[PDB]
Amino acid sequence: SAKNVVLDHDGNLDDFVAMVLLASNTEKVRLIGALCTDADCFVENGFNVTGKIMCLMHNNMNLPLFPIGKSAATAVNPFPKEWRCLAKNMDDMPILNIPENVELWDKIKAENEKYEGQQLLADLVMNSEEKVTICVTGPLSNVAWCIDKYGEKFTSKVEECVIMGGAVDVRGNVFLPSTDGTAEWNIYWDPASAKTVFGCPGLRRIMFSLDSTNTVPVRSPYVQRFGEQTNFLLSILVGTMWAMYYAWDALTAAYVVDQKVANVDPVPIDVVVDKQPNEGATVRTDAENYPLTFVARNPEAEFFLDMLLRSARAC
Amino acid sequence: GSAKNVVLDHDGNLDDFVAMVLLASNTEKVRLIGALCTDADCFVENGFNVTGKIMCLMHNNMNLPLFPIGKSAATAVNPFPKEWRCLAKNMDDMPILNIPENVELWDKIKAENEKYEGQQLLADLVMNSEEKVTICVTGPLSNVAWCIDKYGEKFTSKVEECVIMGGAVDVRGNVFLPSTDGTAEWNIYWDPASAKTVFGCPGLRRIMFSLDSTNTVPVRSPYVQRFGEQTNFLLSILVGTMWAMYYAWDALTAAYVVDQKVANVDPVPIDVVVDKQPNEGATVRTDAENYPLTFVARNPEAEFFLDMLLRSARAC
Ligand SMILES: [Ca+2]
Ligand SMILES: [Ca+2]
Repeated sequence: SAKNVVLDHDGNLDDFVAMVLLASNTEKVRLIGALCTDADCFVENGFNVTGKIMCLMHNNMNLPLFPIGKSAATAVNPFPKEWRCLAKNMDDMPILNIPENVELWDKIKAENEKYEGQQLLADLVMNSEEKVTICVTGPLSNVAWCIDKYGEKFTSKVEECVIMGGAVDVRGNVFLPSTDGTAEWNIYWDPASAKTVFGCPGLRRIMFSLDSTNTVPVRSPYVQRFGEQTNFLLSILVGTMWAMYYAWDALTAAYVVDQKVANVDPVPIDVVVDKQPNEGATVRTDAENYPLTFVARNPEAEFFLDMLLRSARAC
Repeated sequence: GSAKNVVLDHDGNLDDFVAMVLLASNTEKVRLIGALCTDADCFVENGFNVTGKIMCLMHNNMNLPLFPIGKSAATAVNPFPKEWRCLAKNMDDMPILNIPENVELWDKIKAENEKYEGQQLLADLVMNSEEKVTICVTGPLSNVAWCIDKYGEKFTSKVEECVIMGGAVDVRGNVFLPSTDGTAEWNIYWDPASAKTVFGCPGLRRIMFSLDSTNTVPVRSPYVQRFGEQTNFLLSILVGTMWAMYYAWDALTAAYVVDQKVANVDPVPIDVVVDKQPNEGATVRTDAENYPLTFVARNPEAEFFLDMLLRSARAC
């Protein structure tokens, strides 16, 4: 029996590949909602692309429709302008603008525009009958808001949080004049929210930090293999997105589909929030009784790559 | 009517490929006899590959004869922004251009094409054609200049006309760098000396699509989204994907080659600034006695062009 999942993303190409993985694997995942954050994307574009992908899938593989909410979360440290656009251009991609699918999105657009992402995440998790897995592929601002505002009443309903973020025993990817390169972008965007999430007791966390995502880079030959599947809408979609980096978010969602993707190691993780060169770094803390986070280790690359090619044949 | 011979001289960016689709899809009007790719607004290797992948996709899905494709040895005077040149690399990996049967065909004819020298190929195609040849230039003018320098009148006498995307005459240019004044356009700026040779060549008919005309036909989301109405056509998936990720510069230029109804033209004597000054690469009017005229496009038929492109993208 599939398990409930909510995708908490920030609308970049990798977030959409993660969405396709979650959505296409209906035997393992029941996608009950998604929210988009104005981090590594312009939220209005991320919102529309999420909607267009969902409708395309609903009309071609019977994927049940779900609510989509734009989060009000604001950045502590903004992503570079040169990223963010991507979702914008994807909104104009032909495969996401087939009339039957756009017509459906335009019909349900208005009601989805009434949702605010943070509240939607809280509600989906707290009103679900069974527990909910949250796949976070953007900053941790929304899960943090839910923890801060609902506490145990929210966390008790979470199966686990599978998070793309951080860098534990490897360097990060935030290279600015004022940083030391040890922090990763999703955490650096909002360190305090990340700290709240990683230090929260009673919350199970699976963390795909750069330690693991670095081992599965996006290479041209593999991407070109989607050309073997152009009769499938999702292969045209995924291939196009990766043809435009590592499989950061996709690996995270792959684990939600099947934990065989990677084994984990328990690590107590704190986040640096002071304005230091390593602001945003996820570090091992020595604090007594500090909650553990299960950090992904040695991901199964071949298994993941095959999973994505297969998932892209759902329709 | 009979189709006319055309050679596409391009530099591998997104609009160069839309231009390619327009030319290749209109077989009743255009006989595309060859193409060359320059290392300007693309890394030539990638531009060459994408040109081949598109040609093979079309040949395996419609009546369109294969043609030679060559890599130009032209070198930049002023290179394009690194960020813009990588698009051919991205296109090289797009799924619609990597269907096995099409990649297989490209792999089979690759050896013959990778041995051509682009500049000599342009000269040979033009000069050895029975009828005159129209050159559609959507990248810098380095290759036409090379041909004029090497063969002079033996080359120009065989050119029906050169339809060029480039320049800015009475409007601002688009080269905005700390060292420039903004009056130059990129294709000319990439190699000003070659452009000067071309625009000052006596005995060469030139049609110029400068920013003065291209600025009037911007690429807009609603229109680009219309390619979503035609996803059963490979070229619509292709064109829509490229315009989705600005004006139809190169595409307008190629559309005119398909049908001159796209625009009327004004005779203007065009010279080019070659000196290393803030306006390097600017295309300027010259009052020099006996200077040759260039026919500068005006008031392009936007709707006609937009419809032509949508229809052409249904060729396959
Ligand atoms: Ca992301
Ligand atoms: Ca060009």
